[PDB]
Amino acid sequence: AYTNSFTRGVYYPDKVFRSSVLHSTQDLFLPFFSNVTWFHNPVLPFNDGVYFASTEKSNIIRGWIFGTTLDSKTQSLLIVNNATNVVIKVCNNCTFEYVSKNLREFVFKNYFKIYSKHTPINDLPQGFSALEPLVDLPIGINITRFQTLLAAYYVGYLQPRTFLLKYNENGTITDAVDCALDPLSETKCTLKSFTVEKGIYQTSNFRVQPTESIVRFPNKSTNLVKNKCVNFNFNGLTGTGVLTESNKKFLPFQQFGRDIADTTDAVRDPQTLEILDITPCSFGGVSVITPGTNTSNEVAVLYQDVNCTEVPVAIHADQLTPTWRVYSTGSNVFQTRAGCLIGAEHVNNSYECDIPIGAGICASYQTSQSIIAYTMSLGAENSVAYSNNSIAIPTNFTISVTTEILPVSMTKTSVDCTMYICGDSTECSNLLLQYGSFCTQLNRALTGIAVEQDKNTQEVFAQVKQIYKTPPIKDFGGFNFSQILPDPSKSKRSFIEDLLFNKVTKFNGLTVLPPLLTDEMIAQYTSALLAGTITSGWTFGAGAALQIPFAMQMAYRFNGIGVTQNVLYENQKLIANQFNSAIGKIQDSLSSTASALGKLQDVVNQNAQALNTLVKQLSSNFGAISSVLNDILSRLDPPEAEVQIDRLITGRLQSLQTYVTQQLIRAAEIRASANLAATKMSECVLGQSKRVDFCGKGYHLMSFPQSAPHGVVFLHVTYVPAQEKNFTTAPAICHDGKAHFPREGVFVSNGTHWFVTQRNFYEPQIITTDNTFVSGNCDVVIGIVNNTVYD
Amino acid sequence: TASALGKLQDVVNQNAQALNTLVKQLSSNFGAISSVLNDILSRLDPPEAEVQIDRLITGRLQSLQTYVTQQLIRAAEIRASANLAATKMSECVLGQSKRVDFCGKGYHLMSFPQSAPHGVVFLHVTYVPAQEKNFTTAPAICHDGKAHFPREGVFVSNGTHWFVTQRNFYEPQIITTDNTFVSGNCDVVIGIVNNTVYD
Amino acid sequence: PLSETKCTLKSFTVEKGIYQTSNFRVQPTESIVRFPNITNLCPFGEVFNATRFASVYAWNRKRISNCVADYSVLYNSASFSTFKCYGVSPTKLNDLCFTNVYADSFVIRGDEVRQIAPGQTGKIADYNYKLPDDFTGCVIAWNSNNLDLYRLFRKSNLKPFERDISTVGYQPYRVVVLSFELLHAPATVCGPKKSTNLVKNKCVNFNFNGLTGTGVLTESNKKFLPFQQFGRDIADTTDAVRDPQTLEILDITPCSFGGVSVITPGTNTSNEVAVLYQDVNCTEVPVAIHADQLTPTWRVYSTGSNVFQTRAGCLIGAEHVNNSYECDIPIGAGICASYQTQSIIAYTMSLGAENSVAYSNNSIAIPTNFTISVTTEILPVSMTKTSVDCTMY
Amino acid sequence: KFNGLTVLPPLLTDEMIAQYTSALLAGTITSGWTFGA
Amino acid sequence: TASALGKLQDVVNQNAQALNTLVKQLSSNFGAISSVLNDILSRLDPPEAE
Ligand SMILES: *[C@@H]1O[C@H](CO)[C@@H](O)[C@H](O)[C@H]1NC(C)=O
Ligand SMILES: *[C@@H]1O[C@H](CO)[C@@H](O)[C@H](O)[C@H]1NC(C)=O
Ligand SMILES: *[C@@H]1O[C@H](CO)[C@@H](O)[C@H](O)[C@H]1NC(C)=O
Ligand SMILES: *[C@@H]1O[C@H](CO)[C@@H](O)[C@H](O)[C@H]1NC(C)=O
Ligand SMILES: *[C@@H]1O[C@H](CO)[C@@H](O)[C@H](O)[C@H]1NC(C)=O
Ligand SMILES: *[C@@H]1O[C@H](CO)[C@@H](O)[C@H](O)[C@H]1NC(C)=O
Ligand SMILES: *[C@@H]1O[C@H](CO)[C@@H](O)[C@H](O)[C@H]1NC(C)=O
Ligand SMILES: *[C@@H]1O[C@H](CO)[C@@H](O)[C@H](O)[C@H]1NC(C)=O
Ligand SMILES: *[C@@H]1O[C@H](CO)[C@@H](O)[C@H](O)[C@H]1NC(C)=O
Ligand SMILES: *[C@@H]1O[C@H](CO)[C@@H](O)[C@H](O)[C@H]1NC(C)=O
Ligand SMILES: *[C@@H]1O[C@H](CO)[C@@H](O)[C@H](O)[C@H]1NC(C)=O
Ligand SMILES: *[C@@H]1O[C@H](CO)[C@@H](O)[C@H](O)[C@H]1NC(C)=O
Ligand SMILES: *[C@@H]1O[C@H](CO)[C@@H](O)[C@H](O)[C@H]1NC(C)=O
Ligand SMILES: *[C@@H]1O[C@H](CO)[C@@H](O)[C@H](O)[C@H]1NC(C)=O
Ligand SMILES: *[C@@H]1O[C@H](CO)[C@@H](O)[C@H](O)[C@H]1NC(C)=O
Ligand SMILES: *[C@@H]1O[C@H](CO)[C@@H](O)[C@H](O)[C@H]1NC(C)=O
Ligand SMILES: *[C@@H]1O[C@H](CO)[C@@H](O)[C@H](O)[C@H]1NC(C)=O
Ligand SMILES: *[C@@H]1O[C@H](CO)[C@@H](O)[C@H](O)[C@H]1NC(C)=O
Ligand SMILES: *[C@@H]1O[C@H](CO)[C@@H](O)[C@H](O)[C@H]1NC(C)=O
Repeated sequence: AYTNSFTRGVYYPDKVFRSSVLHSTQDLFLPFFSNVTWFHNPVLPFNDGVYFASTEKSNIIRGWIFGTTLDSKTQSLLIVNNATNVVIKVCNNCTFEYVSKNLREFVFKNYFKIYSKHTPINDLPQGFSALEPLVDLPIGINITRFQTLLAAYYVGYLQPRTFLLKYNENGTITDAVDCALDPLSETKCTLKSFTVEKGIYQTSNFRVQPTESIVRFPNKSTNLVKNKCVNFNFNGLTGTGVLTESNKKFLPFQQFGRDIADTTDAVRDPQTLEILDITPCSFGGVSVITPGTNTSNEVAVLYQDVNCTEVPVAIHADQLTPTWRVYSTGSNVFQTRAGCLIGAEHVNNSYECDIPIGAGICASYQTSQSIIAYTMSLGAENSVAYSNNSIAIPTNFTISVTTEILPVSMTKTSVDCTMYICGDSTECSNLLLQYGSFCTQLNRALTGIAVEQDKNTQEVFAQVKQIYKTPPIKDFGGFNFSQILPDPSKSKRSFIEDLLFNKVTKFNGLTVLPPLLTDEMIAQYTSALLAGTITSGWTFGAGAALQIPFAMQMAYRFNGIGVTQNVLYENQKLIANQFNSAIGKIQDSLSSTASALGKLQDVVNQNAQALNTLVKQLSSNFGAISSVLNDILSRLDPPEAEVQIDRLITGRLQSLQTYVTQQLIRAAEIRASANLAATKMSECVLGQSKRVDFCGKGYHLMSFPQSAPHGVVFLHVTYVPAQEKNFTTAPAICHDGKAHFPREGVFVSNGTHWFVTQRNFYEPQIITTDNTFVSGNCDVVIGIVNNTVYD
Repeated sequence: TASALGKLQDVVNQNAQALNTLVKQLSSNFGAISSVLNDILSRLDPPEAEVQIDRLITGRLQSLQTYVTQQLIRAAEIRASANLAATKMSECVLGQSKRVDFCGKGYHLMSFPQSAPHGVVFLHVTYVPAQEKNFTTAPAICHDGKAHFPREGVFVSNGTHWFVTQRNFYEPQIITTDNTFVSGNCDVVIGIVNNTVYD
Repeated sequence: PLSETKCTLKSFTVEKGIYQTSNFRVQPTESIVRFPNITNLCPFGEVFNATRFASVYAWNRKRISNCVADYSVLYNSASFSTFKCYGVSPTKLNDLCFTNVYADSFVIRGDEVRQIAPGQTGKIADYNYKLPDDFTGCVIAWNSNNLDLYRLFRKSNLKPFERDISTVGYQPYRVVVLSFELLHAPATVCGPKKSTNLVKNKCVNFNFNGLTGTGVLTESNKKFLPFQQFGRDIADTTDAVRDPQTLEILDITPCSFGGVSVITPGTNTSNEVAVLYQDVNCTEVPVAIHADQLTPTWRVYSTGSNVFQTRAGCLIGAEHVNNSYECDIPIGAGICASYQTQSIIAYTMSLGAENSVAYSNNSIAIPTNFTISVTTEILPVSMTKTSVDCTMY
Repeated sequence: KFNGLTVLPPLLTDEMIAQYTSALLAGTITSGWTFGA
Repeated sequence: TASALGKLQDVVNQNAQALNTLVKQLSSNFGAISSVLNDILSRLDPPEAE
């Protein structure tokens, strides 16, 4: 009888307290969802370590016996528990002695370590319970078999498997992940987290192992094997690859062929005058494609650059868990240009890309729900009804507000060079003094980056000479502006600014310098810019601020984009309502989703990852006897302590140099982004921009700035036509033998009558010498149309 | 003012300091018994001179790599600055720019180039209003039940009379059909006022 | 501080600004050694003075724990021909504390004496007795010709620390190897080091079972399990330690440190400076700046009436001013410093003159005049074409 | 690919890039800047 | 003509040259007595092979 072990049998790997930390350890652990034999007397082998489970209340089981032969000729160990006493012996010829409804778990491993746990239960239960160490017997005995002294118990065997342990605030293990259970758990272990976001993650490395070794010597030699990755040995040079027939013709005195980069590609075998190619056997990456962890646990596996029929072989599929073997076969394979994709159903339909794979292939979690792989769709097919006498003219419009987010600055991290490399060590400092001024160079570069961050922030935000305030009367012609104007009733930031700020959320020589401008000052600058823009248009940026009603400012903007002011003057209420609705939609989207500020989240995550890597680089030996400078100094003499300290110094100096170089490149990127943001605030906010798609999609009317953690957000108010109608158009109108052309507009016809209308809004007008101008005769213009012109 | 050209002097100082650090890096032992190849070779046999020379080679190669990486980053920054300068020469100098604050504060009239050590200097001539006056304004004018809007400018009032003026300079004009156009009626415009339009 | 700034800048003239000159550090005040109170003398007599030693192919092994070893007698004894230690220095045995000791004793020939070392091969060093490449211990060899079997061969080379039993320079030399266990475990075999008292809330140099360090020891409320001896943080660094003599958990906080910046105007203007101690309270500034070991001029910038606590650190030597002006020398968190009536003043930077535009729905401001302004813009274009001959360099 | 070197294919194929450019050309020819606005 | 599209060809050449240099760097001894890992392992002892 076999029973599923669920996820039980996890003990404490070491005696080190940990709290609120995810720690990955490598030791002998019971595999998750394994099979344990159920005995309902028998002698069983020990292997590496034994997990014992008992479900009893009457305490039938009393002890254990361990050994090899269990009858003389060796030492056998024995444990017996009676009443409130426990006796352990290695018996005579005794060399050791020790005296010290219910589910009891025990773990025995070889020094003999015994971990124990006791729980109440009401059929192995489903749950988690860590095992605290209880017994450590200094025996040094070889055990390969054991038996139980007494009616039902479970026996399982431990294996060398890596686990990711989760510690709570009180130091008790709550959850764990078996890194070799399935691709999802491997992804969790690689990400060092229990939650995985949607996407593709490169987790593993796949390589074909050699199957046999062949040696060929000229007249101890073996027979050559073709079409198999083998460990060959021709003459004097060794290698691993696949030997196949080749059409190359070597010269009689030549034995090997080299590629352009000094790489051997063909070899002539010594026994026979034959040339064999050498191709490396398959290798590549193994990536896991998953949706959100809380969405589904289904995953797909992609093996880059491998034939899809050789995936099961050379991946040790037979040596992996049965859970992983699902992702090697199953008639659900798909050979793409990137590689063989297993676990995703191929769909002939095309949708928008969700998770890219390569060569136009995308995967998604769509309909039962399963992973589907398809070819990405470039968009909706369209065909413009083009003709030489038809024009489409809009009759309505929509006011749309879009959002753009740009990073501006970073966190000013300052790394104490000497404290990081040789912290609290005079000998280490003296040894480091021989390396010149690398340390001063690193400090200077970091200081330059820190100053550049403040320069970026000042350039982006400090663009207004004075501080402007909105009047107490907010009669702005129907426009609300209350969502973006500052709220003094509470850090006097606006509602949207608060949403943005809430959306995004010191030792070994590492420090963080505060920015020169505080969030309150940045909010003050943004409020001044908003007040100036609302009250004076672009006059505040051109010079002294000149007040103007907001309706007249919007009329200015429409005239600038090419629409007459009357459109605003008798569509004012509709335009104001559309603007208010757009602002409300922006607020709702910001309050709902959290991926809008991913541009700033990426910068924060990159900086945090770099800092964490720098911190973790201090635990490496770099070839030394230990990674602790104090331990090296207290253990070794100066003649050898110097060598160990030199190794550590070289490693840590290399780590610091790498960190500084990466920080410099990232700072260059952030400075470019800050320059772009400064230009956008100068052009979109302080004026009206005619550049296409610079200040959002559509005809840009205006823009509003907001401050976000280490960045600026632009709300781009634009004009977009909505409904269009067909009309018949003519390049010119012939009235009295002279061609007529419109001053500003197009000629259109509803079927019987001809009018002149503006480009971006349908407004027919009587053709008149005030609307048109005369130029030339009617015999030159192609497509002229006879009509009359009013006078 | 001596510190007017600090942008170019910063580049000069950075390059000079990098070169000075690279030169001073030759005085470091890097773990060897001495920083002089000639002294090492004259004092020691090839078996140990090899170790000393290897230490010196490693140190000096690391110094060169650091210097070259810093120089590459600085060169990329200078290339970005040169591209910006070329764009400014094309737009501000060879034409009139409508971009705000691209060619100086104010309404950019024109610009002049001058040379400087490893740099270019732009003298931006711009227009800036100086003195401003208050006026009463209306969105449109009612004359005969029809709304009149200015062709180019705004309506202003000195207290009793209504004129039409351009945006950036006060120049009152008689409100006529030459500078006003008719569109719509008087019942829809918000804030319309009553006046006369001369024919 | 001004002369220190000059020394760091390698110049006799210092431009106006704030410069990073030196570093802040609190020196330890007390030395703490805490060892278990074990009076059991470690029994090395049964290992060293034993009359009968087993053969080389059946080398005798003994395990030592729960004792206070004294290697000074063995080191000072002249009865040992050679005493070679590899992972630990001979003189640091008296100070270091181990967990377990393995004593392996046998008898070999003088030629094979040199073969008892890591990374060695031979008749005995490869087919009879092996040592790990990272062996940590000491080998003691001495002749016994005046005081008082080799294996031929086998199938292959036995793995280190494995014993298999199946089926002039010629004088006998007794060889005893003491291998120390350095695994992650509570220390058990210590040396004869006298323990001291325990002091808290002080920057001290502690020593818990050989775990050297420096920091401030404070009582913590961590829920340590009975088998847990110490704790680690997110960065895998020691955070709490259990007292070897008392079931008490002590939190370790490293002694205070930070940066020291000097804010000065031009030397042509004034010789007065201000000092900023980054990320530290103003209470610990004088006690750790070594003022009573520094020059009398350095004592001025350690205390005084002009002490300002800012978000960027503690500012000493600058007078706080309620008014706000344009920034002159930045400090952090909106704080700026300047040289004005003169002395160094610290204030909050001003963002500009306040203004309110007289907005209304029927009023417009129109210019009547204008001005023509010419402004200067400077952009770098190129650098110096420097080529360095790497081979000749 | 001999010593751990791999070349990942681009997500967008040459045919897809050509389709983008053809759509842009068709929109420009038959509509002007209205398709972009 | 032939030099019209040199901008893209320069990028291709730079990438190819960088890859070629990276692969070619595997033939250098870097101070060791041999550049072949298998030869070093089969010819030296672990104390020096390390
Ligand atoms: C492992 O256990 C499961 C569940 O009890 C069972 O279905 C399966 O047959 C077992 N495996 C073997 C090899 O018996
Ligand atoms: C324990 O003894 C068995 C029986 O010969 C043997 O096969 C095994 O290798 C031994 N294990 C150890 C660690 O000595
Ligand atoms: C942790 O300890 C605290 C004691 O303050 C207790 O309230 C809490 O329930 C404990 N949590 C767990 C998971 O044991
Ligand atoms: C080597 O010996 C084999 C024996 O069968 C023979 O076939 C082959 O031709 C020989 N090659 C040379 C080069 O002598
Ligand atoms: C996402 O997954 C985490 C992990 O359990 C869960 O706590 C969270 O509620 C999930 N999100 C949603 C919206 O359900
Ligand atoms: C992969 O293996 C199949 C085996 O049927 C073979 O036909 C094919 O040529 C191989 N290569 C590719 C790229 O499919
Ligand atoms: C999917 O499309 C391919 C064309 O490449 C076709 O051969 C196949 O029959 C289609 N499958 C289905 C289920 O329609
Ligand atoms: C334009 O659309 C709005 C709604 O978006 C609608 O209320 C209005 O009536 C439309 N105008 C015309 C002329 O159709
Ligand atoms: C603006 O919108 C708010 C709701 O967001 C509303 O309470 C208010 O009355 C509106 N008008 C003004 C002038 O604030
Ligand atoms: C204009 O006419 C074409 C063809 O008659 C038609 O496809 C198109 O939809 C029409 N436009 C509108 C706005 O209806
Ligand atoms: C448009 O083209 C058609 C031919 O397709 C031609 O008959 C007609 O005259 C043309 N009209 C104009 C206005 O060019
Ligand atoms: C316009 O009138 C307001 C109302 O007090 C005043 O504040 C402002 O200074 C006036 N404008 C000018 C240019 O004087
Ligand atoms: C301006 O607002 C006032 C309300 O205080 C109103 O009476 C007046 O008609 C408005 N004038 C214009 C031109 O909007
Ligand atoms: C006995 O052991 C002691 C160490 O305490 C040593 O000094 C002495 O030489 C030993 N006796 C002999 C005969 O070696
Ligand atoms: C000796 O150490 C024990 C802990 O092992 C402690 O309880 C006891 O108080 C100590 N006694 C003295 C005198 O130090
Ligand atoms: C200091 O400044 C004054 C002008 O205020 C100048 O005359 C003098 O030469 C300067 N000192 C030096 C050493 O240059
Ligand atoms: C000063 O000490 C207090 C507690 O006494 C604590 O906030 C922190 O350690 C220090 N504060 C600052 C701002 O450095
Ligand atoms: C002036 O400074 C003192 C000293 O901190 C402070 O208590 C007081 O509130 C300040 N006065 C004003 C008006 O800020
Ligand atoms: C305009 O300003 C200039 C000086 O810049 C002055 O000479 C001129 O009289 C002013 N004109 C008016 C109308 O105020």
